[PDB]
Amino acid sequence: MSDILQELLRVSEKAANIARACRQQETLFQLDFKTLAAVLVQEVIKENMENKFPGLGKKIFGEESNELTNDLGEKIIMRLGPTEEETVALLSKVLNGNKLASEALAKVVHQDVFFSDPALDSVEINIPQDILGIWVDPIDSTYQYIKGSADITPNQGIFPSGLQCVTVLIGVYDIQTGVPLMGVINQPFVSQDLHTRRWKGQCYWGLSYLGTNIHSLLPPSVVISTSEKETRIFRAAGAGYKSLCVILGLADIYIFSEDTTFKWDSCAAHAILRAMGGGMVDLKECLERPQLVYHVGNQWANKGGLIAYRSEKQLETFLSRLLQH
Ligand SMILES: [Ca+2]
Repeated sequence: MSDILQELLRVSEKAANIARACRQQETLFQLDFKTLAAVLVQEVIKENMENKFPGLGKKIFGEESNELTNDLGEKIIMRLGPTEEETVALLSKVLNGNKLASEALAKVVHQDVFFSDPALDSVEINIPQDILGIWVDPIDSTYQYIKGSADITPNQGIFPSGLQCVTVLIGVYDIQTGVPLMGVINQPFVSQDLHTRRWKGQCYWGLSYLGTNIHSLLPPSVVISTSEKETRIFRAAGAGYKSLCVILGLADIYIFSEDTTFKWDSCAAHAILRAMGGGMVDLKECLERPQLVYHVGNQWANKGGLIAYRSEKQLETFLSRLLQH
């Protein structure tokens, strides 16, 4: 519901703060660190949501595990808190006693965010907690996150690479039907002040529940986004980011032809697209003549690719203009 969604927004901003901290703090910027940061972000989301809505933590699924393997081969279960000191102890057990980085990470983890949307605050929508499942993609496009290019110029507003392609994705779906219900996308690196080097981000949200469709305020023949490895048309890194390009209208269609996207790549974006009248369809099923669902597996890959669209009319146009070859 709207309350769950507001909490999801706040903790998406917390995840954005962690992702920014690991790149703007010298000690963390020195530092498998991508896997640690991803597992950390996902566990932060899960624990915050379970603490605010008890019983929800068991329904939060994600790309990452909650176990890590340190340098010695010990498998460490990632449980944080309740105090900052225990988180420091856990992290130092993962980081070979690196006390500076452990303390910095635990500082960003336990720091709390008060980041609200006044549009969402007036909305009073209630959804039974028992029907909700959650797919988290804690840091999408980890390659662009590690590369760290701050200086890329967009083509027609579409960044082909750069920190702008990194998203945090939180998607809520109906457990019984598989339909996506709510979505949060957090872009942690949208604009960088050249003089202070500090990054500002942007959040986007959407909700489609029993015929009610709301979404965040959007800023003001066919354009198509595809991935880098994919084998008018623009290349862009990031699954969440290309979906966002469709959401914002910078591209009308996003196609992915391989089987290497997953429910956590696409759930949140699908929910926002649904709240605007669009969706995501199975590509292969379209090409032999069907929305994506998120309760049943295969294992959690979107087999047969996907098409993401904001307008059904543009989808029909593109669909049968190409199946004519
Ligand atoms: Ca991913």
